[PDB]
Formats: sequence, structure tokens, C-alpha cells
Amino acid sequence: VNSFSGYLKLTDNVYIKNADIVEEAKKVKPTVVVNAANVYLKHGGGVAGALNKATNNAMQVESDDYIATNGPLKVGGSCVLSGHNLAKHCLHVVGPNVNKGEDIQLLKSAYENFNQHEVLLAPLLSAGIFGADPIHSLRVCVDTVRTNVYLAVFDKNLYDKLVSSFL
Ligand SMILES: Cc1c(O)cccc1C(=O)N[C@H]1CC[C@@H](NC(=O)c2ccn3ccnc3n2)CC1
Repeated sequence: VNSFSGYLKLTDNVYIKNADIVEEAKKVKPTVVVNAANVYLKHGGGVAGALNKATNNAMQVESDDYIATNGPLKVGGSCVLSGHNLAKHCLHVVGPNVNKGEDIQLLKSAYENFNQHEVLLAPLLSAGIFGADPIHSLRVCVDTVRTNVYLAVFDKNLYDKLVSSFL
């Protein structure tokens, strides 16, 4: 039993809700919140911009030190950093950005990072400003993630489309 509330169950392990991931994180304080990161951990907009804003820029400060030490992530890769005031940990995961020409096959590799964590609060990878089709992202999530994932979808219209079209 966990503290996530109001989710629709899609499969044995995947749950979905129309919710602002920032507000959901602040309420649940999950062990792991997933950020829709880029390789530079520059949290300017989208989910990353919103999460970072909620940390009063502490996420960005921590991220800049991480990059200065380690260099950029790989597309499809991830790193674990602090969750600040939102979660115990933040798993920064880089889905391919379609508006940069990156291979959509890398989306499965990106979701594989979730399997290293028993339970996660997450957005749909490569959705929103990353330019991929969120219906496809949900399909890859369901077919790749085996751990327990709670997906927060900000846009109500998109949420209804995702549920109504789910196979
Ligand atoms: C006032 C304030 C603070 O004090 C601290 C932090 C943020 C805000 C603030 O202005 N929040 C607003 C409202 C929520 C917005 N969410 C998104 O853009 C977003 C995009 C994609 N997503 C996928 C799942 N969830 C997602 N959410 C961002 C703008």
C-alpha cells in the first residue's frame, strides 16, 4: 500500500492521473520523482522548468555542479540527484527530443531507467515540448517499465485521450 490517490489503473504496474506533477510531488513526497531532463540538465521549461521552479532553483544549482563534474548525460540515460522539497530523490531521465531530431527508438532505453526504482512518480517521457506523441510514449512505458509507475498528466484533454485510446 502506498499514498498515491485517484489514479486509474492501466495495467498490473502502471497508474495514471490528470495532475500537476509538481503539486502531486509536494503532496505525496514520493521516494522518486522523475524529471523530463535534457543532457545538460538545463531545467528551463516543460516539466523540468516547473520542477526546478518549485525547488527555488536548488535543482538547477545541484545539476550545474553535477554536469561540471561528470559532463552531459546520454540521450536515453539518467542520473539520480536530490529530490529537494519534492521527493527523496529525483531521477533525471533524458527522453529523445523530437524537435532536435533524436531517435525515437531511444524512448524505450529512457524508460528502462525506471526499472531501477521500485516505485516512481513520473511524467510521460518525450511528451510535451519534447515533441513525441504522448499516446506512443504511454505504450512504450507500459511495454517497458516493470516497476510501479504513477504517471501524472498535466493536460486534462490529453489525459482523457490517453485513457480513452488505451489498449
Ligand atoms: C507558482 C509555482 C511555484 O510556486 C512553484 C513551481 C511552479 C509554479 C508554477 O507556476 N506552476 C505552473 C502550473 C503548473 C505547470 N506545470 C507544467 O507546466 C507541467 C508540464 C508538463 N507536465 C507533465 C506533468 N506535469 C506537468 N506539469 C507549470 C506552471
